[PDB]
Amino acid sequence: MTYWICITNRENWEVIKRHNVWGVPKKHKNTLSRVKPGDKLVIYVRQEKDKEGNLLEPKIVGIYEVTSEPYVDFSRIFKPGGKETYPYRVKIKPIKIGEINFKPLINDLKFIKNKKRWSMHFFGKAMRELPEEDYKLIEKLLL
Repeated sequence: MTYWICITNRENWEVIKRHNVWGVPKKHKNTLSRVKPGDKLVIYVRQEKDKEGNLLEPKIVGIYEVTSEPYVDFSRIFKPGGKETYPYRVKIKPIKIGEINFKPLINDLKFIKNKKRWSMHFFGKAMRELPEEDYKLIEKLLL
């Protein structure tokens, strides 16, 4: 199987949790075409800020397992000035739900070569593969 880290935000994480669906835009459809049942997904929410202006640092909020083959569905379950529906999807099921800050893990993460400019490894990506080592590290801290 393959391990993945999916990049979303807090508003969408709620939808993901309620609908058991992971979706991506057309640009990233090729990456999704590689996803298979049994693959594991690490859910990551990017850095944001509440309505009061306070900074909400990035963090991992859960681990899911893929249960379906990739398919297309334009239903409007997600929330984006744009109207992205994230039509390319795979069904999923939760394995573990809990949050841990992401930054403290940067140094120990293999897939992150450039620690100073780690954003480089997330830039313009919906999801990316995770070496097994990285997954296990995250799985433990999330048990």
